[PDB]
Amino acid sequence: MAVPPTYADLGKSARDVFTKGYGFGLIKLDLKTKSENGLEFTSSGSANTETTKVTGSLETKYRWTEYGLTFTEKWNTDNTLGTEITVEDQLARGLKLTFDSSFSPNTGKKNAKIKTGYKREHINLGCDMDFDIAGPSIRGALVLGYEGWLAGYQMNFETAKSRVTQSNFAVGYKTDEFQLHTNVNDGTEFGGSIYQKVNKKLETAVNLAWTAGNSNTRFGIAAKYQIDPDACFSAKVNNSSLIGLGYTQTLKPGIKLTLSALLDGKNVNAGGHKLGLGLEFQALE
Ligand SMILES: NC(=O)C1=CN([C@@H]2O[C@H](COP(=O)(O)OP(=O)(O)OC[C@H]3O[C@@H](n4cnc5c(N)ncnc54)[C@H](O)[C@@H]3O)[C@@H](O)[C@H]2O)C=CC1
Repeated sequence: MAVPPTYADLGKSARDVFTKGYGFGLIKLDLKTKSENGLEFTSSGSANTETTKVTGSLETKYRWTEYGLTFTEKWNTDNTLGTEITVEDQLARGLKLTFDSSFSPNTGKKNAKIKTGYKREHINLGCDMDFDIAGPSIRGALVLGYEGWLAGYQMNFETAKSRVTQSNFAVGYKTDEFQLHTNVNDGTEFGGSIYQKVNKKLETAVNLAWTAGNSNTRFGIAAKYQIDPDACFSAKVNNSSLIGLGYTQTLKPGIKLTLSALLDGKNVNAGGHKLGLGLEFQALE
């Protein structure tokens, strides 16, 4: 109702299609369920059939009061276990406090991190600080919002030293029927994305990145085509003459099936084709 998502509108649609599902021939699974009772069940994990590579994770979240109290816990059965709590200032509207803590199984290593930021209807900025044992690091992320213009800046300051450890920048541009999302990884990595939707049922997306220092440029094109039902067919391609295809269609009333396939014409004929399966969605009534 107040202070809409600006950081998420930096390039979610672009990165969503740009991040080609890693087709390792395995099966992914993800189900999220939230209710107005403070109880939130979040399950995320993957399983490899071709090879013995299956790992599942369980995350417990809580949702109390619309925009009041939120808790996020991430515990892995095989991986590391950790939890986090988020509280929204009642009197100090806009003040958001999130405290997370990581813990290793049968290790004793405990990591504490505190995140404090403020969200304004005009702009949303937040500062996070991760406390480590070998060297604590700070992660700051500030997003600016403008009528039609969007901006986002996120970088981490190197506590162990007197300088920044990592710098990330991203620009968001919203237009009538045009959407442009740019993003650069530090002063050494710079890239951009351009999404154009056609009048008809044809969506177009573009994403490319360039590594400063060398003349190596990488670009990719991905489009989406809706058939009619709950099944949509998407296509993608890499500058390396790579043929990509992703089919997203819902199966059951709560879970969606996502298919991905990558064919590298570089040796796809004298080699093989890549396939990736993964189901993601939310469990509701
Ligand atoms: N159209 C395409 O994208 C195609 C891709 N491919 C293959 O995909 C492979 C690359 O897969 P990736 O490693 O995933 O490229 P990738 O590693 O660049 O995917 C991650 C990218 O997401 C960006 N990003 C933006 N916001 C993010 C966020 N909030 N969280 C995480 N990441 C965020 C990161 O800057 C990063 O560049 C290429 O080798 C190419 O052969 C294949 C065919 C076409």
